[PDB]
Amino acid sequence: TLSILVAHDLQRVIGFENQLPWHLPNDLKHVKKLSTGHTLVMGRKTFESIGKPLPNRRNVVLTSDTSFNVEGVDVIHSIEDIYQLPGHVFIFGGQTLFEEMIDKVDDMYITVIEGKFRGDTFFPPYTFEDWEVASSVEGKLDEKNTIPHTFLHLIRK
Ligand SMILES: NC(=O)C1=CN([C@@H]2O[C@H](COP(=O)(O)OP(=O)(O)OC[C@H]3O[C@@H](n4cnc5c(N)ncnc54)[C@H](OP(=O)(O)O)[C@@H]3O)[C@@H](O)[C@H]2O)C=CC1
Ligand SMILES: COc1cc(Cc2cnc(N)nc2N)cc(OC)c1OC
Repeated sequence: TLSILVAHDLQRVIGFENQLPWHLPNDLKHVKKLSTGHTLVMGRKTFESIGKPLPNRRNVVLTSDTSFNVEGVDVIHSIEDIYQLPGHVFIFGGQTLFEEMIDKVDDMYITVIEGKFRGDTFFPPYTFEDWEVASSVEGKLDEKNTIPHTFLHLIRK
């Protein structure tokens, strides 16, 4: 099963200067919970931002770079390769993978971050005409998690 995993704000911002625009530990716990034991496919800039492969899942990086051979990362050089990956595969970002994949995935796990951040990278527009809300769960706030957010799971109609 092929899924998107993304956090985006009220205007679909995902990213600023190759980093997440917000500090939201609870989103990152959500990401850990969902993707542990599965596979992640991310483009090269997302990989560099994170800087290491994430533990306890297959990390797959998409890059035209044929010298890319990183310890604990599988490399693919085409979108077409994503389909040969076994198991539950999460399209992990960033902008350019989302744009390529949004029409192809079974479902999306979206954290809607309920604020308006400066961004330089966006998730593509989508409509609920196309996507059934399987679930919608308000994120709990505390002093360390102070931005309202909602976890959506959307299934393509
Ligand atoms: N909020 C969220 O949920 C998430 C946010 N982000 C954010 O997104 C931003 C980065 O996004 P973006 O700039 O689009 O970059 P990406 O992370 O998507 O990666 C860009 C690169 O991916 C590689 N790539 C993508 N498509 C292909 C292809 N078909 N063939 C070969 N290589 C390909 C290329 O690498 P090369 O040039 O090396 O060939 C390309 O330059 C960051 O700010 C980051 O913080 C990222 C993930 C999630
Ligand atoms: C695990 O830490 C990171 C995760 C992500 C991707 C990501 C983050 N949040 C959500 N909801 N979905 C995603 N695909 C992107 C990151 O930086 C660009 C990360 O470093 C902080």
